[PDB]
Amino acid sequence: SSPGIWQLDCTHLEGKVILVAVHVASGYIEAEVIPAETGQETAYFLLKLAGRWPVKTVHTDNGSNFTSTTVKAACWWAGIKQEDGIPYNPQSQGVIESMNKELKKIIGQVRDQAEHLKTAVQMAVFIHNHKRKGGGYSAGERIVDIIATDIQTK
Amino acid sequence: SSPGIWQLDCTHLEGKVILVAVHVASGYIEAEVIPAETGQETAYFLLKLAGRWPVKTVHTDNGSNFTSTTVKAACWWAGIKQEDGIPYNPQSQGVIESMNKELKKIIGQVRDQAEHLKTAVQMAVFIHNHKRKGYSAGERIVDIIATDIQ
Ligand SMILES: c1ccc(-c2nsc(N3CCCNCC3)n2)cc1
Ligand SMILES: c1ccc(-c2nsc(N3CCCNCC3)n2)cc1
Ligand SMILES: [Cl-]
Ligand SMILES: [Cl-]
Ligand SMILES: [Cl-]
Ligand SMILES: [Cl-]
Repeated sequence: SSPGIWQLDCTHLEGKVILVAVHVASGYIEAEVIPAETGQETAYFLLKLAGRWPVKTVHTDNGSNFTSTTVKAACWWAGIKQEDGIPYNPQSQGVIESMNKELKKIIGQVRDQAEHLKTAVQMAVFIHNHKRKGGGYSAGERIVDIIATDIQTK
Repeated sequence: SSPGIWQLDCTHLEGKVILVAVHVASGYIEAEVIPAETGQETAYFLLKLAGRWPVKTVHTDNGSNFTSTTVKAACWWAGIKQEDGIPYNPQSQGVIESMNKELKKIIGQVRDQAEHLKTAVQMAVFIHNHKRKGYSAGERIVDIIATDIQ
């Protein structure tokens, strides 16, 4: 849970594909609906994330994106260390499962509001990142605190 | 500028449209290529920005987006105060002009690398936010908002 470490997570809703990056130390996320989880989609998503936050390491969500030359090229371009996402600490899988369930619940709670899934996913990213836990600091507050504490030391 | 204030900027390249949000105090940006600058696209862009960073106020880039009920609805949903983008300080026009020129120069420098403009714009966002000016814009926005939290 160093300041630069993120995890990719791909979840499905009604067969549409939601790709999520979770900053491990804070639980802050960014997410997008994508047409299918291809190398090309994941690479582009990682390029966006790393221009916006200081992404040092990413634990990839599966072996296809770990292997993908397109994902490796974007990781090289953006100075990201690509790593596997094997849950050596088994509590990792349950934390990700619980986030996906939370995200899907919020999506459901905004269905009277968003015509397209992509809006509902961004409403969910907003409510996730601003939720005070359960501190009570939010994930958005913690990621900024963590990275700023890192700049002032290293 | 206060830690929550952002400015929208829309620039064109090839007749494709690039929409940029600039965090005024730091110069950090996020940007997207969009098919045309509609209320719906601007609104969606603001909803994404405000889920990622604490967006208190946005200076909108033109009167159409200031007026748009779709943009006002996103601003209401995301708790953003919508403001005009009138350069009461005329040096603002120039700072945004220069950033657009710098963004387009980076886009040009990555032509041998990105097949699609959308990739080039995100490589430009990356190089802009990491460039040491010596802190980078990315460092400054985190510093600014963290000072505000504490
Ligand atoms: C995503 C990323 C960062 C944030 C975020 N940073 S500071 C902050 N707060 C500032 C102090 C209380 N006022 C509003 C909350 N919130 C929120 C979502
Ligand atoms: C977008 C948003 C934030 C950043 C960002 N924050 S801290 C950081 N570091 C840059 C160099 C490595 N360690 C010193 C601090 N860089 C970069 C781009
Ligand atoms: Cl693929
Ligand atoms: Cl793509
Ligand atoms: Cl290949
Ligand atoms: Cl849209």
